[PDB]
Amino acid sequence: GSFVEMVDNLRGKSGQGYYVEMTVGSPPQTLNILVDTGSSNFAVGAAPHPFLHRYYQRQLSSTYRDLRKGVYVPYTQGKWEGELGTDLVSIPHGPNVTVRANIAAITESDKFFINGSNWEGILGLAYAEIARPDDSLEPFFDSLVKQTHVPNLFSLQLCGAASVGGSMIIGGIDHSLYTGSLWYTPIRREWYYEVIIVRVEINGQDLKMDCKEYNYDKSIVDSGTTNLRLPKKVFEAAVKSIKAASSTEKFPDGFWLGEQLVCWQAGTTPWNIFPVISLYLMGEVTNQSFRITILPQQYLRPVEDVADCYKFAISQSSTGTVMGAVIMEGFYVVFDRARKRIGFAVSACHVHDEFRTAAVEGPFVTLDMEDCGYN
Ligand SMILES: CC#C[C@@]1(c2cc(NC(=O)c3ccc(C#N)cn3)ccc2F)CCOC(N)=N1
Repeated sequence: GSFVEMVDNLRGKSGQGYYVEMTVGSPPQTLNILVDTGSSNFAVGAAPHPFLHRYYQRQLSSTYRDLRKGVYVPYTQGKWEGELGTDLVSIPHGPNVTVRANIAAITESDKFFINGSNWEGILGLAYAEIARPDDSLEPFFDSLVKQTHVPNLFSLQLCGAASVGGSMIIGGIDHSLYTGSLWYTPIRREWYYEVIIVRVEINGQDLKMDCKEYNYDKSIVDSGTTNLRLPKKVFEAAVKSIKAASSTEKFPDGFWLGEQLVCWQAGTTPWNIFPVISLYLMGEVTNQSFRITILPQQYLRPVEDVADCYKFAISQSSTGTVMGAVIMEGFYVVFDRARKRIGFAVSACHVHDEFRTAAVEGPFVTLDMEDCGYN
């Protein structure tokens, strides 16, 4: 109910993600680690990459154990490769416990770390299924729950903007971080945090799409992604409707594609011309759904580094819907692993104005929600 030690344990810069402090090895080596619900490895920088403030030094730890196994993780942009081991892991502003966890010691990477950022590793909070190299590599949170009496649950309050903050409550919920009620959507399958979107509204106007399109080929909740990413077909329909609703002002085609910024004189941004975005999610009960609603304050991201400018952070995807920071910053989100469900509630810290607020509302009646999931 109240975990005062863990409130405000997240830091970050706008655009660079949310990180928590962790210690690895004996004696403890302090590192800043990206909180990532879209991956399942605990992967830390372990060599002196010039971009990194700090890195894991295995030679300094008496509790380090080599698994004698390498891992190689490519993607379209670049890669990371590491050496698998285990060591003792602790979270200073988390539960008072010490865990033997898997660590991928990153020894070479490309386009992985961010130049100028204050984190040097990633905490993959998703499930074993998508761990590299395979599901035999037990994820951190699985190790934490197996080795301690920490409840099988964590919650995230990501507070948007140059210095963002928030809370990762590990093993529970802090009721001060949200208003109103939590509403829960089932975790469809334990790999990513997969969920089912059953309906999409732009300013109350239904997009009227076959709800299967909203989840093609999956919908996930991902704190390790900035944007609200929408399947191509859905993105297309959504921007068409956002354009119509905001047609009072015109903007270049590049703005809606994230290829270009738009700027207003300081303090004059016309939030009111931009529509709210509502996602209905599958509820706990047969034929029952609920709705989450975000403002332009979530999807128009301030860009400080130019030479009041904003980027459109709803973008097209071929990996399905990703509910990134654009969604999560509106809400306190409860990753209730024990009950295979994810809870949403209005965040006590979300950015809004005097006219509109982020919202979690229900119940609604939605039929054939099971047909919305992709096979
Ligand atoms: C292993 C791993 C991983 C990644 C991954 C994520 C990131 N995140 C970020 O830089 C980031 C995160 C949040 C916000 C925000 N707000 C801004 N920036 C960087 C490198 C990665 F390889 C792969 C792509 O997707 C996810 N989920 N995890």
